[PDB]
Amino acid sequence: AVPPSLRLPVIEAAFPRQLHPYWPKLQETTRTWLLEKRLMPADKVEEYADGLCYTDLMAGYYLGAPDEVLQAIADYSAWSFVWDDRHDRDIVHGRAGAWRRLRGLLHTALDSPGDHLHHEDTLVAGFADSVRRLYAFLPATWNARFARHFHTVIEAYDREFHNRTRGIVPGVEEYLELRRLTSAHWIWTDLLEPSSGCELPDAVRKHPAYRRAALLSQEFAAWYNDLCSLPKEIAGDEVHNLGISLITHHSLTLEEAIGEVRRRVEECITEFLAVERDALRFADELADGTVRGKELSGAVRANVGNMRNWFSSVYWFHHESGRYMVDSWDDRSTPPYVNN
Ligand SMILES: CC[N+](CC)(CC)Cc1ccccc1
Ligand SMILES: [Mg+2]
Ligand SMILES: [Mg+2]
Ligand SMILES: [Mg+2]
Repeated sequence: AVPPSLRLPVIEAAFPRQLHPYWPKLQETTRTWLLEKRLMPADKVEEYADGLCYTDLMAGYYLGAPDEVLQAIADYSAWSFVWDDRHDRDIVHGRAGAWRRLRGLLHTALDSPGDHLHHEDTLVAGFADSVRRLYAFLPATWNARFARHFHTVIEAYDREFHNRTRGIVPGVEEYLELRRLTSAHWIWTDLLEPSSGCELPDAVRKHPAYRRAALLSQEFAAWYNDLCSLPKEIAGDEVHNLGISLITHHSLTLEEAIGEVRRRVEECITEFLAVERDALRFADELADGTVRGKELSGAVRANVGNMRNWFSSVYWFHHESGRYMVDSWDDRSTPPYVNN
């Protein structure tokens, strides 16, 4: 029963959830990976990992992915949550040097992951293992695009480190631009391609309908995270959230800000419904009778179908995951699943 302020009747009615058939094995295999890579302590893995629903989030998204592709995506996604937690803890504890060194290591590992599989920082080693596996599915040109995108993500996290240590809340437009990077919009968009087995040509993935559908799926995911994660973030002195920027820069009340974020999220849905018609028409057009055309058509159709699945997977994840259940914590500023 979704809280009334967070409920989206259009998602519930018109975006039925899907779940990949590999999910049961995925749940246990990513938990074992978090344990074996020492990304969380064993007692915290046992108590909290399944309840965090990280594998459920990806298995509701990349439908049709080969099992090995889904496994690498799920491990990387769980890694990305643990990295968000490390970044938060380094900010809270004023560990500017530790963050700077981790930032530099991630840039280097991203370009040479095999070299870093046994690094002394288990967070770097776990990153490198997941990225090396993601780099084994498609040509080097896709790997280079993933790396270009993630270098940009790392730098967006560095900007957040400086904003939070200096007390700065970004302006609304500044925030919206930063949030496309901190939520990793273009990484999730890149990962559609190994999931459907095809690196798309620039001419296809930059088609305006593919681009706009991809963008709106990610804006929904990030802004719905902002809507649902606002309480945990206020409690933890996090400043990065569309609602916080609106309160600060536009002088809205909390209630006014939550309503404006919710309206922005609802508009993403109905803008997506419009452009989805065009992106599926484009998938139809690619099927021109040729073998290549059929391949590209099926890949675009699968990817646009997963851009739609992201809406329902992200919506339910925020009500199922222990990650956001701040009311259940003894110390609302310190989630129990982080290493403090
Ligand atoms: C910290 C996790 N994330 C990606 C999973 C940062 C890249 C933001 C996010 C959280 C939840 C749903 C959508 C995005
Ligand atoms: Mg966070
Ligand atoms: Mg973050
Ligand atoms: Mg958030």
